Amino acid sequence: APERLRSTILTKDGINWYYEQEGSGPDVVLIPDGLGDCQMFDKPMSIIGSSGFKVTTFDMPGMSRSSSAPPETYQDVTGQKLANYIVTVMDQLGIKTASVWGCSSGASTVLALCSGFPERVRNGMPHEVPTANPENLQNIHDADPATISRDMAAVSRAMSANEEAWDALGPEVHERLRDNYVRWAYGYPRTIPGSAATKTEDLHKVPIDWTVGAAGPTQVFFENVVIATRESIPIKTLPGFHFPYVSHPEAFAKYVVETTRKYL
Amino acid sequence: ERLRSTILTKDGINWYYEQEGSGPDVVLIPDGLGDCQMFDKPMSIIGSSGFKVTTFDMPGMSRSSSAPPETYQDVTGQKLANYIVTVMDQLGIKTASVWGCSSGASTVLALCSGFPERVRNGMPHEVPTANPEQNIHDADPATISRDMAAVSRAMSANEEAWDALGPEVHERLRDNYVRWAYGYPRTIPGSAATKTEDLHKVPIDWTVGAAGPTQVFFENVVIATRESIPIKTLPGFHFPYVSHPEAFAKYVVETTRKYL
Ligand code: NA
Ligand code: NA
Repeated sequence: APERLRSTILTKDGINWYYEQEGSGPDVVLIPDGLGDCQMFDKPMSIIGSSGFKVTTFDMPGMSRSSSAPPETYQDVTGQKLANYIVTVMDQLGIKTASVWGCSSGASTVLALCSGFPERVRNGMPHEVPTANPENLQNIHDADPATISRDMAAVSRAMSANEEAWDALGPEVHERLRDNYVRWAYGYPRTIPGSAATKTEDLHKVPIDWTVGAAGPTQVFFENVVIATRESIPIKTLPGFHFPYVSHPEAFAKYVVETTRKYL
Repeated sequence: ERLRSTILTKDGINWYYEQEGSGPDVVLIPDGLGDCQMFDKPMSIIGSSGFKVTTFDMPGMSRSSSAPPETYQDVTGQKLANYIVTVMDQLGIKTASVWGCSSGASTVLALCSGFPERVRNGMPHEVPTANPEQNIHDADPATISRDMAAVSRAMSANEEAWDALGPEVHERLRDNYVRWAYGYPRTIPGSAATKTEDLHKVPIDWTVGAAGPTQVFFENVVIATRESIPIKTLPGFHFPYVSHPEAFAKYVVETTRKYL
């Protein structure tokens, strides 16, 4: 049975990344959603990493156990900025090419990697790319930190589509997330959607297989379905909503594995 | 003034129908439960915008329930389109702007493909495209009614407005659920007229419900986008005319005005 490496690694951009690896074979990189906590991949990482892949994941810059990082790394955040940082960590880890998953700002990062670093991406798996600045979160940064944490915890839980799996992440994870919510609010929603690499010139350098959440309201990532279809990119639903790796870890892992096997 | 009446067409169907207003014709085809009282509020709003609005209970359903079995068994868009063109002929409706949800939408597409001379513009909403994941429909009829009333209420997105249809409507729906179950879900989804050759004989403006789970009518967004057909969300889910009658009426009116 493969064992899980859990460690830290420094990069030249100043970030002390917390990261984990499991398995052997072609590289698969699992980029977190905006909350930046890779413990949400723990279960499917074992599944994917037993299916003939070396899986790498990490907490995102400024978030959780990667919190030792320069402020610019988690402020005015864009897919392009995060893509640069991920290519730097790939270099340090000796990852030449990878099949890359990401949801939300993680998907913004997938698209920016596919556009800007196609030589490093075997195939991209974006899920629920933010494409508009959300109405409900228009002034979330302007609120007081305790309120940011409380309201964003509620929103995240509602977007999990499996409240029991979400809670079962456990108290350690939800304590880390408490602080991340604030840093996320300050650094992500105002800049991430406008950074989406969703032009024709972004989307056809490498293979892309796009997903949205089956249980999300049609309205929420509607434009993802439009963009992918207009561009003739494979688009389908996954079980759950915004955290498929938490709500439905087996189906998530199967998706990642079958999709990646297409391009081996 | 709302006209409420009946006609026997040549398919053997004793239709219950309603008409209100003056102006270009707008036809509102029910969803698969087949009951046009769901249109009562928005029918008046549309009619007051300068249109003549016609609606009807569907064959075998509600007040149109006297009909031969073939009209409510093995139902397809194409069969329903044939029947509705005969209604149009009998009422003297030459061309119409046609709205429909669910099997109603299947009927819109079949009208647009099969009878383009008769359709000014089509407004499909939530066209069924996949067989509901049917072997279990050899249940008691009361069980079918129970389970289909629950599904329908959950697809309304405004449970208070759904309940507010009132007992007369829900008592009609009770028997309609059973007929619908036996006649519609195995055959309607395959009948969807969604080939490129079906979809470009008249203008179409496609909608899905903003609040429906993405997976349910996902493929509608794909098809419409692939074909460069206008596609957008309406408030609510599967019964916008019930949940959001004002937004619904405004949509039908503004869309129809595009083509005048
Ligand atoms: Na590549
Ligand atoms: Na026409």
